[PDB]
Amino acid sequence: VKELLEAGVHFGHERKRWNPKFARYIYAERNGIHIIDLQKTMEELERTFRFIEDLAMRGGTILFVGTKKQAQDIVRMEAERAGMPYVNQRWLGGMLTNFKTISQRVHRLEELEALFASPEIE
RNA sequence: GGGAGCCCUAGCACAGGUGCUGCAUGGCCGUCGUCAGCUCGUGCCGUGAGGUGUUGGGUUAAGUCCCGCAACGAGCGCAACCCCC
Ligand SMILES: [Mg+2]
Ligand SMILES: [Mg+2]
Ligand SMILES: [Mg+2]
Ligand SMILES: [Mg+2]
Ligand SMILES: [Mg+2]
Ligand SMILES: [Mg+2]
Ligand SMILES: [Mg+2]
Ligand SMILES: [Mg+2]
Ligand SMILES: [Mg+2]
Ligand SMILES: [Mg+2]
Ligand SMILES: [Mg+2]
Ligand SMILES: [Mg+2]
Repeated sequence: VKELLEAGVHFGHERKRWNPKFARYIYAERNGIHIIDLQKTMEELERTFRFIEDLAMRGGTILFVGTKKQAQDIVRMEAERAGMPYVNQRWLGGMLTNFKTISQRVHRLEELEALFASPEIE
């Protein structure tokens, strides 16, 4: 179910345009298309998934990030399917560092959301 | 015979100056220019002066608006609120 599901839809991405560092993950190079190791993937999915579960187990929230076309929706859906913020459009500069500022903008969204369905608008 | 203004002389303390300096000033005015510009708060960059935002594409009478974007917002301006036709 693992390697089988992943092997039939995962790995074999990029070509020459790699990154020295990302070498301990590379498996082979058949067809100028670097082939990442899946047996080492499950190894990280283990630790990764383990940390994710422990985070949500203690009531932890995760902010998914995915703008690249092929992922926009996948993120929006997979995100809501769990209930947690997520920016698939354009990652504004300061979303984290400038939270107070950026986040403060949210208040406006709520005000307008209620003001639009109010009377004053009449 | 004392006194209030008040009027006078004489003396005292003071008044007056369109006399100087706009190169000690306030206030008001002109001017670039009704040009569309000039900045700030936090964030990020740089050792620093500073930068970004406000560089770019299209659009407008316009930093007007739109689309982009490590920036997200805001202020003095633009516009609108005032008068005339
Ligand atoms: Mg003089
Ligand atoms: Mg003078
Ligand atoms: Mg002068
Ligand atoms: Mg003067
Ligand atoms: Mg004008
Ligand atoms: Mg330098
Ligand atoms: Mg610094
Ligand atoms: Mg600055
Ligand atoms: Mg700044
Ligand atoms: Mg600047
Ligand atoms: Mg403006
Ligand atoms: Mg901009």
